[PDB]
Amino acid sequence: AEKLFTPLKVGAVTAPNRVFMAPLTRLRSIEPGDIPTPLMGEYYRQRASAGLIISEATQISAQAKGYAGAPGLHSPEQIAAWKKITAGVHAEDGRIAVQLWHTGRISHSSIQPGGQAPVSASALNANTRTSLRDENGNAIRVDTTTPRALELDEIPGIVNDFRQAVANAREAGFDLVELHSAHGYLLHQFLSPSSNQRTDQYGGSVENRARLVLEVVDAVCNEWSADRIGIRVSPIGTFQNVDNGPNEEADALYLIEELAKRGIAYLHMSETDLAGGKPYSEAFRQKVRERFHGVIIGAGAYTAEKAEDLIGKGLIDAVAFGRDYIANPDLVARLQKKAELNPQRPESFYGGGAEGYTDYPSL
Ligand SMILES: Cc1cc2nc3c(=O)[nH]c(=O)nc-3n(C[C@H](O)[C@H](O)[C@H](O)COP(=O)(O)O)c2cc1C
Repeated sequence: AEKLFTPLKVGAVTAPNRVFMAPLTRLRSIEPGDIPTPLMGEYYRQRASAGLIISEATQISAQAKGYAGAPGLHSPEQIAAWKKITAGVHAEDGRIAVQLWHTGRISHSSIQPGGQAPVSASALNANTRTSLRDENGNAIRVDTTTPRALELDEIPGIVNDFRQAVANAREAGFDLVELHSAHGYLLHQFLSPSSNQRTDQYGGSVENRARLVLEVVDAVCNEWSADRIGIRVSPIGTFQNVDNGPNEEADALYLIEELAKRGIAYLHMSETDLAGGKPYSEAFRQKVRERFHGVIIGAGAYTAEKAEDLIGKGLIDAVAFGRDYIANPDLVARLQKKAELNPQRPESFYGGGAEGYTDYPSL
């Protein structure tokens, strides 16, 4: 097929194809310590023919943690383990970005430092569930704990934690960093009027709601380089953990314009929740494309045909596939050859071990 398999310059690195591996939480890290494993290194290595791998969401700090089994990038042991994973990808001539998150109110007190309430823009429960582990280490669901609103004087420490995690990612050998500003996590909790009822300079107006994410962007650009920074947004639609308010399109375009001023490597748009949503209109895609001067990655139930169509139209540059990458380590070769895909086994997307993780065969 015609443009999916051609190179693309993505900030400081060049992808040999446009078939990207979306960030995918798999909840297989070691506890205690939230440490990446050899098995996770093998999983990533198997996928290194991707144009770019974007890692599972990774904590910037202990406080960022909201899921048992999700890895961090804040401790020495975590840095050491990730260095190995990046070295494995590089040994197979791949490229890998770390997605960095703070889960905010999508968390539980039992996995917070001190066992205390998690933090958010406002003290409003997400009214959803997260994943913990039981006494045998198996993934279980638990209702989210009501959070504590961050005090104004705590906000600089959040920005610093993102900055430090990006410094640690560089040390760890990642090619790029993806800020997780999507899916109702901390940055999005500030962005959304649904989850942010603050009356300080971090709530109310769109400019106030985007203030935190833009401070984080600035801090990480300064720490490393703008051509090493990507951002994931999900600014249109209703996600499990939050909606985008009553002026979603205008607010999205405001944010995107701001992000472009920073000259960052990429804009990754998660277009719908797993549960579905209204498709992006081509008019809205044009409006995004004229505001952002870097690479645009599209995601959300894409097929190869839709990817080619929108790439051919000059509307996006690359596609991130999530579940097809879970099941097909050599998704690039399969798409290039129009080969059949392995069937997905959703029961093993979260937790467990090798089964449903490293046992999906290549051609
Ligand atoms: C098991 C699983 C875990 C995911 N984990 C994350 C994540 O860590 N970060 C994130 O931004 N999105 C995550 N997503 C969303 C995916 O990155 C992707 O946007 C989504 O699966 C839709 O694309 P698909 O139809 O190609 O699977 C996850 C999706 C699934 C199914």
